[PDB]
Amino acid sequence: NKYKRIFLVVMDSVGIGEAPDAEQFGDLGSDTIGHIAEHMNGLQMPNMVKLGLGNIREMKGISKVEKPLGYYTKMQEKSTGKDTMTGHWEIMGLYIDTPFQVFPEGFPKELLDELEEKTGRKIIGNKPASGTEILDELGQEQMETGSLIVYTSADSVLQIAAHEEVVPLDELYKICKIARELTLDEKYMVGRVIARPFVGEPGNFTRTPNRHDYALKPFGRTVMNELKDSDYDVIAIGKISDIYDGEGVTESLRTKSNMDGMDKLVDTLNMDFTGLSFLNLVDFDALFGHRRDPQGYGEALQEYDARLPEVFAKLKEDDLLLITADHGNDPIHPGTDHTREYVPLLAYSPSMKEGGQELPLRQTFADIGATVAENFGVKMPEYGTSFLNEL
Ligand SMILES: [Mn+2]
Ligand SMILES: [Mn+2]
Ligand SMILES: [Mn+2]
Repeated sequence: NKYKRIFLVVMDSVGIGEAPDAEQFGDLGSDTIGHIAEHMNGLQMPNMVKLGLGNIREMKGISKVEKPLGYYTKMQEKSTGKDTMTGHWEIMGLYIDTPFQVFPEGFPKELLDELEEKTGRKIIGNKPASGTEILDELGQEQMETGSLIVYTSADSVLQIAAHEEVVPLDELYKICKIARELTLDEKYMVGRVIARPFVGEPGNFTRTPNRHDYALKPFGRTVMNELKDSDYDVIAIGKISDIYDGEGVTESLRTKSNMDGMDKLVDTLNMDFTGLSFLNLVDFDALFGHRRDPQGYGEALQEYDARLPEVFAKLKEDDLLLITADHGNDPIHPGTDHTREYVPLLAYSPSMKEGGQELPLRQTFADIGATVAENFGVKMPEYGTSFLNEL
């Protein structure tokens, strides 16, 4: 193996400017890092700069350097959708024709009608909402009527809330499995069905730890599957395991924040493994992009950058570090949805003694999977062109 360990970091939703097909998605003008850099009056990201972020594209506070630490370029998304599953599935060697849907106006009547017909229960709510808002609004009616609170977020999810003392857990889970079958339909294609059980009384409702998720498996066997099948380590950090429904994962580390995510990356740097360490830093997307909060997003980016020098210090000669994103989510953009953007790509190993150079633009996110697969000598994915030999 050219590299004994590869650390792949997805900075979730950290896009680097509208893609060539951005207009199809109503994403003209979108620019995640660039708009944040403008809002911050110059983003402070000196370590990403040293890696060559500005060499990809110069933005306010983010300048090109003469001798970047590693190689740099950006990636274009080939799959139809701009959702998380699509992006991560593509990263790991797939092509996804059928996009996952989001529901800012609630779910179609046809879907809810069939869910009622199959469960024998009424559905109330049907809108984007946080767990707190929806329970305070409809938790009491739920208790009194035995109906299901169906809701969504800004992402591709269908959430079903029911009081544990009115609707038994096992019944909620069966109901969610029914919902999961019905949403395997391109008209209503949801990334994840989530059981949201809760307890308490009006004005004092709390969601319980008895949450269960029903995800779809990736539409094909991934590079992670092949690594795992060839006895390599695949260490998933944060929401990575969930995103792939555990496929190809040998170990999973749960995280609570971006800083916690970097702590777990550091933990894996301290592990004697051979294979892939795969982190998702989700806060950018969940807390800032979807909430159209450029200030929070800017701060989170700076907090993330400040953690990087410790990572640089722990990388060995036969380690490779990959930093990318899975789509854009421009916090100065209409609506609550993601943005169709190029993603940055930085590829760094301390073995790169004279620094890096520009890579050709990656025409699919699967170039990452392909590079990973070639490095470890496993079956190459159907999609993607490895840049391993360029490094
Ligand atoms: Mn848009
Ligand atoms: Mn994402
Ligand atoms: Mn999202």
